[PDB]
Amino acid sequence: EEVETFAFQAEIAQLMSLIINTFYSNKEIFLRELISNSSDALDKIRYESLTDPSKLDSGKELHINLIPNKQDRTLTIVDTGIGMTKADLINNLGTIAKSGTKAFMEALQAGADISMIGQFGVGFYSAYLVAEKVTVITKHNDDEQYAWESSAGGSFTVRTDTGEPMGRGTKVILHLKEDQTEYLEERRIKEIVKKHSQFIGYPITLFVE
Ligand SMILES: COc1ccc(-c2c(C#N)c(N)nc3sc(C(N)=O)c(N)c23)cc1OCCCC(=O)O
Repeated sequence: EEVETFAFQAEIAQLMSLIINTFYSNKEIFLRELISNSSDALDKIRYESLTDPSKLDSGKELHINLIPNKQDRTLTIVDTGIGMTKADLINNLGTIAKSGTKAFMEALQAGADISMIGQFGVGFYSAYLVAEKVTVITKHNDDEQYAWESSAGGSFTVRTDTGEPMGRGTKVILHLKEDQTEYLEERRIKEIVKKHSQFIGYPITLFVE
């Protein structure tokens, strides 16, 4: 406390189980999905900045940072996008995930594979292909800083983040599974970004250790 615990809607909990328990070797797709979500959040603040330029008072730079940390076994994806309010964070992290899960779970029977997850607007959950726990720190102009967290298992927590303020944006912290540490390696991250994120309209900085 003051930590609020919530149950995932039944379909999202099932989707997370499917992602965690399905044998699927092409795990690298998680990075493309998170970067594309960060790209969308950055387009949103850019669209709002055209009408109201004071939306950029919380930070003018529009970028994506990829931060690996071998000591903590984390891969962090930071964007200075629109960010999420507490309600956005609680409402399936600002999506229609309940309907998207239906169409995706249906498509997986119709011949589709896990790599097509983003076409159903639930690409965020592919983080669970590599992460045993996901922490999302977010700051929206119209709200305070919040930390969302889940190790799956049907629940998630939400608390006010009293940590390092970030002005505006979202930080997706992937606490990697013990067998997924290749995603902490520079050449591996660089290869994935080059393969799946070559035409992202924002600078992508890969931090070094
Ligand atoms: C479970 O799905 C998502 C879960 C989280 C996000 C997210 C991420 C990520 N990762 C991010 N870095 N920043 C933001 S700002 C924001 C908002 N204001 O709402 C988001 N929702 C959002 C997007 C998600 O689906 C988007 C595709 C689908 C679509 O087009 O809505």
